[PDB]
Amino acid sequence: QAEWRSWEVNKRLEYSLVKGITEFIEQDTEEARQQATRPCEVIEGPLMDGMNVVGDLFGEGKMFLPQVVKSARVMKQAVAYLEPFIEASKEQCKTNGKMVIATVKGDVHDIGKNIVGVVLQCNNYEIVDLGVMVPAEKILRTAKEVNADLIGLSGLITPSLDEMVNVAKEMERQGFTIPLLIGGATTSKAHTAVKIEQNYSGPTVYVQNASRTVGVVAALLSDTQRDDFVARTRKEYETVRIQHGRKKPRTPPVTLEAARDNDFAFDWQAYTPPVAHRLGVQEVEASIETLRNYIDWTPFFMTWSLAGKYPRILEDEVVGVEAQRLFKDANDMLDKLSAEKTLNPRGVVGLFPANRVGDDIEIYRDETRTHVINVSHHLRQQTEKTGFANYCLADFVAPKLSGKADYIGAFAVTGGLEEDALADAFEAQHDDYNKIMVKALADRLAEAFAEYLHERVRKVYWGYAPNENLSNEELIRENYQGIRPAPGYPACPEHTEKATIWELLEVEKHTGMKLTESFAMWPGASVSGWYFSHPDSKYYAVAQIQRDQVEDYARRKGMSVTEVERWLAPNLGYDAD
Ligand code: B12
Repeated sequence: QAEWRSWEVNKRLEYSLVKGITEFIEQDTEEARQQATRPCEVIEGPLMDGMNVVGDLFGEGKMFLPQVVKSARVMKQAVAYLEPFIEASKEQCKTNGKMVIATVKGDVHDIGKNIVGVVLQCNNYEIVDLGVMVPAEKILRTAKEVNADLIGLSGLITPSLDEMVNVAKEMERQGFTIPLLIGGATTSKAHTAVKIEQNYSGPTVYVQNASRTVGVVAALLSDTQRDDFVARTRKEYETVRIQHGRKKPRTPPVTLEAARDNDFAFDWQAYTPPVAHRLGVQEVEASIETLRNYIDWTPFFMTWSLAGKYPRILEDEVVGVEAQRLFKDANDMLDKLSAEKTLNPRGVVGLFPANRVGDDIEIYRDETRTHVINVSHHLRQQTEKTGFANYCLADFVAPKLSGKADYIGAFAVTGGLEEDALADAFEAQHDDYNKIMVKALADRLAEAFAEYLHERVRKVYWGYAPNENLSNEELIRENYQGIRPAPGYPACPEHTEKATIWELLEVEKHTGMKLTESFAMWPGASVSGWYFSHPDSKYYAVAQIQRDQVEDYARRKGMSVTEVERWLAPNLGYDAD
């Protein structure tokens, strides 16, 4: 008594894949198995026909990524049922190719890699996901032992670019021949071609998103396009290299001393910085009930590869129905996590007396301002400026010689320490929809905590806007006085300053969050940065700084110039090697 239950098993398998239905997967697979001679006949035939249809529908724009992920779920359950029969048998299963994929050493975030992997498993590629913070040695060893046809590397932050070049170079040094696949939030085609590709004599390919990867992989594993595609990419990377190659209409640079002379022009003697209602460090927690109202749903839809802005995405004529069901799944997950207390957002916040000296911010033990407990270092824009200041974030804090009492805040927050454990539980159950869901929700929780806690700080701990009453949308549009710049962003690009935040707040002690050696944070779903209250403070890109700033910055930090050049590679107005 159900139309599709009445079709031949092979059409049932397809319908159940396409529709993401799991209830009859074992029995339909058990039936298909009997229908065939070798167990693997089931995967190679109806199961991949299913994924054949799924792929064409996605191609046509009749399914989107959340549904493709739900199909992958029915597929991995069929296979999980079959594995006993396949193993306890002769044959062992024809695939379209095998990839080893990893998040690079020092890097923690894996949502994007997760999605690239899932998508490739739906095209009958075997994927060996080595997880995160993966050492180059681990990656090359695994690809040998397993005989991978490709290696793919994901990275979120700037230091991961270095790790990727380091992986390329080790591949050359061991004489690897297979394609190296490059993607992730920090990666770009320009950086692949100029810095990575020349280090390896196998093909190096930047790939923008999961969807494009499928065609790249196929072009690379085909005996009639491989060569055509490789040539073409190389010819592309050569072009990219000669294009950027002569440093395209660059603004003129300035001496560090001329930059500092054109600092933010302000009248400190007429101003009275708002006085922090509270000073010191406090650990904090916020329930999922509190934090859900502060969620910015747009990057979440964006992560599930549904374009559009929330609430309107829900009405969109194309993705609206799927945006609604994605959102309903997300809210049901939040309701369980929140009722059962299995993901517990947490952070630490602090406010300190402080004052600018030069391009840094001095931070004091108490309001006598006579013992300096730490220093926040910053960079100054070093291009030539017409009218405007060559900004530096320190500029927004009362110079010490003004005699004005100023303050600085820091925070580190996480959507919850359980994130990895919850994710493994779903990985263990072959459930990629919920694995990517909880990780993407944990991230919505970290950011919601960062908005919420910033608001608590404007209104209460620092307390210079206790009557602010801003809707979620006005929060997203940043209609409030003050900023919460986060190390890594172009406005404070030096990632190692997170050490300062970790020092000032004792983050790891108070909340359990850790810094990797690239200064990524663990858990993946974490945000830390600073608080400034000045009303003219903004997120001005630091951009392109010179040797003279690198050297002076090297001195302030007790680092060698080369260590600094490495941490600031994307901001150097000169070629360091
Ligand atoms: C949402 C977001 C986050 C989230 C989650 C990040 C994420 N993975 O998306 C959280 C809130 C967790 C995060 C935190 C921070 N982030 Co943030 N984040 C953003 C934001 C707004 C969007 C990221 C996004 O597009 N995700 C979409 C997912 C689906 O895509 P993806 O990860 O890019 O991968 C896709 C493709 O890259 C490709 N792909 C991915 N990997 C691979 C691998 C292979 C082999 C292939 C073929 C393809 C491929 O397929 C994937 C899906 O199709 C951007 C700004 C921006 N507009 O991009 C920054 C941004 C990436 N993050 C940034 C930084 C600095 C931070 C923080 C360090 C800030 C801080 N807190 O001090 C922290 C670090 C967190 C940590 N270390 O644990 C900077 C990083 C760049 C840099 N180093 O300067 C960015 C670029 C913002 C900026 N303006 O600079 N942020």
